[PDB]
Amino acid sequence: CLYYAYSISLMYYLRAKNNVKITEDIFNKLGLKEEDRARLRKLLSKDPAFTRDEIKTIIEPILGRATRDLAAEHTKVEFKSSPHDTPLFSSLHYAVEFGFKRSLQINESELTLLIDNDFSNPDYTEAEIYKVSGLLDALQEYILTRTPSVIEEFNRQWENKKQSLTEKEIQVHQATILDNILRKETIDFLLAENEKHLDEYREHLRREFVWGSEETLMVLHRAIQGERMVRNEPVYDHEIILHVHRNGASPGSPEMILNNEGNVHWTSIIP
Amino acid sequence: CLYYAYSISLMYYLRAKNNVKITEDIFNKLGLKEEDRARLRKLLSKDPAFTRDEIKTIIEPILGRATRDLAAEHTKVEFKSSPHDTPLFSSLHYAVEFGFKRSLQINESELTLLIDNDFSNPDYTEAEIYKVSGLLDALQEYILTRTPSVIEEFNRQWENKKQSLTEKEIQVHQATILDNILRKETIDFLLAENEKHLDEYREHLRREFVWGSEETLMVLHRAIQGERMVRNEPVYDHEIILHVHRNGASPGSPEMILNNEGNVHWTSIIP
Ligand SMILES: [Pt+2]
Ligand SMILES: [Pt+2]
Ligand SMILES: [Pt+2]
Ligand SMILES: [Pt+2]
Ligand SMILES: [Pt+2]
Ligand SMILES: [Pt+2]
Ligand SMILES: [Pt+2]
Ligand SMILES: [Pt+2]
Ligand SMILES: [Pt+2]
Ligand SMILES: [Pt+2]
Repeated sequence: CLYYAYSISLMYYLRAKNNVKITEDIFNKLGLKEEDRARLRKLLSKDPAFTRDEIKTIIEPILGRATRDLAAEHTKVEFKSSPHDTPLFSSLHYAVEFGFKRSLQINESELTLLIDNDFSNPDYTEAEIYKVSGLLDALQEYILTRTPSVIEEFNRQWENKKQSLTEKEIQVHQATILDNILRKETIDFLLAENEKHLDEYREHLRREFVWGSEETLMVLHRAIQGERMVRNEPVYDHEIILHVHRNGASPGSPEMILNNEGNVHWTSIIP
Repeated sequence: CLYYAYSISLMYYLRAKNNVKITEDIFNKLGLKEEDRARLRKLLSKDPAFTRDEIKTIIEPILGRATRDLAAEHTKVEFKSSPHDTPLFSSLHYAVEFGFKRSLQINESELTLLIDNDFSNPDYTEAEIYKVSGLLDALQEYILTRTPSVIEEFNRQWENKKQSLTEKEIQVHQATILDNILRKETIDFLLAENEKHLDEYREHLRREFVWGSEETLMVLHRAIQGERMVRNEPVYDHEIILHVHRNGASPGSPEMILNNEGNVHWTSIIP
């Protein structure tokens, strides 16, 4: 139950700092309407311990939605900033590399023998991008109608590369060249049509059935702290030490604490 | 290079999970003094790899020695729990079965013709127990002077089980009776004098010239996870998915990775 627990824990940190500047700045990052910013600041006074009623009627409806949207949207911007580092890349790429292996051999090409991929690796099996509605079907379509050009592009690139000839150090190079090509297929698929599939993923993560992962938590908390990299250098807006606990275990002193119960139950814990 | 690589892999796993108690439990299994537990604790911070200086002045001296010791003592513990299952049994028994063929021939007994053993079988020729200092010498002595009693014991058991006359099924039954006797010889020789030769193997495994086998790897990892069978039921203390890569190849998601380069060089791999 991540965004709820994040929200609750974020309210304890605000009421604890008693600063309208940090409070207002973070309200801004969540883009909250001033009507809602009033309901929350009422809670920031009267310190003791938030009621079940303050949570169900004030914190959950306002900061639940807003933190999920901030996590969603900030997933997108991290991807655009440096896409090969993101989980979404390597998850989607693992699928693109598996579809192309199947479509390459269907197209009677020797390039299939360069992909070792069974689409069963547990690191990728449950990636949320695979549950985006219609996405994988559009991925199959994309892999089919793009495979002739891919083979073309591999042939082109291979012939430029020729120069010993180990007959196993020369399938190194087929593999690497093909991997770079497919890594570009992965990003292009997401960036097509002013980021149609990328926005499709954003909307999926704004859906309420989608469990926030520990992955999305870290995006959220970087968005909340406003962590950036800007020309002049990495700049922050707040430093908020966060600690995750796992099945009660514990790991500077932390200002926000969540307990992660085997990735099923999120609870926040007041420091 | 196994204990070093196991140790490195164990610190990546530790640092990654960030639980004081999982950490402290495993330090307990490794029986480390609080002095050394602290030098490691420093290393499990500022995770956002480890330097060669951290490895060779901190991780290797502390965990290298402790994991070897743990692997060794736990070799002994498994043997005592169920000795015929351990490879130490199967290797020592193959030697004992070969020495007894030689000694029974020397004592001009027809029993030597029931033993099928050239001592050449490669599965057993490289057995670490054979390299234990003095051990095979003590074994010959033991076999030479125990042989009259063994002939004695085979004759006794043979008389008792006589009940017919299949011949094709007479060498069978002599063979089996003798094999059981020799298997008891094998264990006795190790448990004699309060487990003197068994402890001599333990100390051999502790001497740092002894290359960690792949077999010893799995003992250590069962000890680290505190695997046991207890009467309430086989119960664990941790589950730590380990994976071995073999000459770079790959096999749920793994928390420790070692690469085993054809049993000459061990390296760990951050997941
Ligand atoms: Pt939630
Ligand atoms: Pt994390
Ligand atoms: Pt992170
Ligand atoms: Pt973090
Ligand atoms: Pt940067
Ligand atoms: Pt080693
Ligand atoms: Pt192994
Ligand atoms: Pt094993
Ligand atoms: Pt058992
Ligand atoms: Pt294993």
